[PDB]
Amino acid sequence: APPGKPSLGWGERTFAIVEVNQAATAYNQLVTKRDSADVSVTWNVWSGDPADKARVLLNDKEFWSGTGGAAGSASFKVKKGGRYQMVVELCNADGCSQSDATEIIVADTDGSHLPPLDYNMGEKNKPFKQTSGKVVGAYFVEWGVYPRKFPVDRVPIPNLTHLLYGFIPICGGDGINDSLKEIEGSFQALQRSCSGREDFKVSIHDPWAALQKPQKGLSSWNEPYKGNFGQLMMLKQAKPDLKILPSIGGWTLADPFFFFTDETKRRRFVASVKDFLQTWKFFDGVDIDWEFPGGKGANPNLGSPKDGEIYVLLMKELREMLNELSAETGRKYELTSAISAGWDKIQVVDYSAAQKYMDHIFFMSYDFKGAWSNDTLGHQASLYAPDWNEKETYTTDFGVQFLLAQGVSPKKIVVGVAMYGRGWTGVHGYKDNNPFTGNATGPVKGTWQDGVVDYREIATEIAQGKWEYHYDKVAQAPYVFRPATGDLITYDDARSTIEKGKYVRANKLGGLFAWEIDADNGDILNAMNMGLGNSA
Ligand SMILES: *[C@@H]1O[C@H](CO)[C@@H](O)[C@H](O)[C@H]1NC(C)=O
Ligand SMILES: *[C@@H]1O[C@H](CO)[C@@H](O)[C@H](O)[C@H]1NC(C)=O
Repeated sequence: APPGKPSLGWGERTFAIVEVNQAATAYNQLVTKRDSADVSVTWNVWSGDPADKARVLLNDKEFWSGTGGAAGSASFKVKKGGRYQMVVELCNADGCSQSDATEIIVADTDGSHLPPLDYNMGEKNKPFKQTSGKVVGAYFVEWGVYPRKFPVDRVPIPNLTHLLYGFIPICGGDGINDSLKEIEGSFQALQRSCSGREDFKVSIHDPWAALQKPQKGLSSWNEPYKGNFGQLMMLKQAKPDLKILPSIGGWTLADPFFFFTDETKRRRFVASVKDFLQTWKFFDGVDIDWEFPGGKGANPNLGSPKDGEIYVLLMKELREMLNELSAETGRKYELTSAISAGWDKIQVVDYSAAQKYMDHIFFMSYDFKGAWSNDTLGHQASLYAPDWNEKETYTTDFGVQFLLAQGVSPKKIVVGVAMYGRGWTGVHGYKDNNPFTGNATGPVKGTWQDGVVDYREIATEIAQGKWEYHYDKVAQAPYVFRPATGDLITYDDARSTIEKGKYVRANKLGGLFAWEIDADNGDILNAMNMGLGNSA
């Protein structure tokens, strides 16, 4: 005659290892990284021996032992998230009794409590299989969920191996992150998020988009993690082998890096990064987009020859930080970086020395030519130099060789692909029907900001005959031209992306990567894995 069947009393059945204040605007008030979740039960058997023994069972393995007996309560620690079956067991001299199981959710940024992401392969995306063994990466921007309507559930995930999340900002006010003042509302936004937080620690530029904004699958009022991070958690559960990296910096956010000559700040940075990774477990390492060591970035008042040395010390300590994290986590972390393809910026850093600590070098072989000049027109992301300009040194090919010349091993170089277009308007005074010899009166009409056009748009407008398509066979780069208004646009397409693929394969490079994922209709990513020799 075992004791009576226990009846649990209702308490909340959702707990969080990492807690998120779904109503905060600062980062310190937003997230609490805890080491374990506190789970509490309350049960009751009417008229029972209170000296009976009692156990709480999560998925039929024991988590708590006591007496309880009749009308009892138990609290305990759980260190790994998931969806559990909770049972309270009573025990006397004859046998045991169990209660009807109830499901609880221990949430963790692991994604353990979540189902796999439900993704979309819309548009011209065809499913591939990562048989190449080569890197196929793409950038996902944080702000892409507002007027772009590109949530994480729209990423064609079977066609990537790595995924870069842009961007992770670094705390700091006046002087430290002045580059954000160029973009409306951004500086004020970071300052809100970094309020009460020491400068030179990592944070989140937009807490709403990252963790609070309701997207597909995460609409509930009681979802601990939502937004982009929420869906990124659902992604590691769809494709566990898909590397998801956080990108720190970028063009308008790289300003604080120039202060890392200071031992004190660089150690505080690396520290906050370590916690950042423990706080957000779906990440698989660190990506550093310092633009650029030495200068020539957004801020004209920042830069130093000594920057090249601090770049090599930052990666040495970041690697060590990840090493002693692998120790504790038992996991592997990738350390990567997006560097310039300009030889004048490559010079500053000894990448042959930095490569010891790194895995992947995202060679930004794009943005060579743009609307920031009226009379220097050219190819933005061409492979080689054009016929009319043989001594062009800002090409994909030249930069790679220049980087290889340092002593960098080719397996670590990941060539960049442009999923967008840089353009001009009012091109005039050109010769031989070659618009690049002409000059422009301004930037072309842009998709979001003028001077930049999404490939999605370009491809559509070509099929409507609103453009003239030309392909430079020598430089391996397409462009479109409208003789009337004098509009000229540089970009990458299917053809040139394949040739970047052949180049990587022939020269035994690392693979390809694209900026940005939402500017594609599926044609360039397809060219990316056909060119790298993937399977369909
Ligand atoms: C291009 O030309 C227009 C008018 O000639 C001028 O307003 C603009 O500042 C120029 N842009 C650059 C980058 O020189
Ligand atoms: C374009 O601008 C440059 C500026 O130095 C000038 O030398 C050149 O003649 C211009 N080309 C035309 C076709 O006006």
